[PDB]
Amino acid sequence: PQITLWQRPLVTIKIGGQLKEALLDTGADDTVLEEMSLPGRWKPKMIGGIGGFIKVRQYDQILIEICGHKAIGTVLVGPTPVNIIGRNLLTQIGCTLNF
Amino acid sequence: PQITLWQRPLVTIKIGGQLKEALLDTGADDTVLEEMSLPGRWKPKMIGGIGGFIKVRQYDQILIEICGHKAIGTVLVGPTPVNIIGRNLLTQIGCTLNF
Ligand SMILES: CC[C@H](C)[C@H](NC(=O)[C@H](OCc1ccccc1)[C@H](O)[C@@H](O)[C@@H](OCc1ccccc1)C(=O)N[C@H](C(=O)NC)[C@@H](C)CC)C(=O)NC
Repeated sequence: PQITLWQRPLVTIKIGGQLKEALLDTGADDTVLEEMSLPGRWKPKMIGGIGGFIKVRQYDQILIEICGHKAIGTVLVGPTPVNIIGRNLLTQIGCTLNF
Repeated sequence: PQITLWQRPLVTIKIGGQLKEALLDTGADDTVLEEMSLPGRWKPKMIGGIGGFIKVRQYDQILIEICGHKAIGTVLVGPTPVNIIGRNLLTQIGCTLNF
C-alpha cells in the first residue's frame, strides 16, 4: 500500500501470536517493542535515540507479520514508549520512501 | 526518487546557505537539527524520544531545501544526535511510504 505521513504511520503487527500496533520508522536502525515475553536466549544491548540510551534485551531470528507480510530478524525488547519497526525489518517487506 | 532502507535514508539539505546531512525520519513528528544559528525569536519546546526528553528551541517559517525540494516550516534546534527531517516537512515534499 501507499502510506501518507499526515499522521503517524501506525500499522498492525503480529508477533508471538499477539496483535500489536507499531510505528513504521525509517529513522530507526533497529526494531524495538514494549516489554513482552519471547522464546529463546537473549543478549543485553544499549540503544540510543533522542534523549539518550536505554537497556534492551536482544532476540534473534524472530518472526513478525507486518500488514500481512512475513519478515524475520532481530527484535529488541525494552522500556520503549511505542513499538517501533526499524529498517532491519522494513527492508524485508520491501518498504521504500518515495517523493 | 525512491529510497530503499538497506542504509540510513540520509539526504543533503540546505539551510541558511549551508549544506548539511539529515535523516528522512517517518518516526519523528518534528524536524530537529543540531545546534546552529537561525534568525528571529524562538519559543521553548520539550520533545521526547527513545531515551527521554530534551529541550529545544523552536523557530517558525524557516526555509529549508530537502533534496532540491524547497519547504518552509517549523524547525527545532537542540542537542539531537543527528539532523532529523520529520513528518512536518516530509509531507511538504510529498514523501510517502510504499510496499
Ligand atoms: C528505535 C530507536 C533507534 C535505536 C534509534 N533511532 C531513533 O531514535 C530515531 O531518531 C533518529 C536518530 C537516529 C540515530 C541516532 C539517534 C536518533 C527515531 O525515528 C526517533 O526520531 C523517534 O523514535 C520513535 C518514537 C516515536 C514516538 C515516541 C517515542 C519514540 C522519535 O524519537 N520521535 C520523536 C517523536 O515523534 N516523539 C513524539 C521526535 C520528536 C524526535 C525528533 C537509532 O537508530 N539509533 C542508532
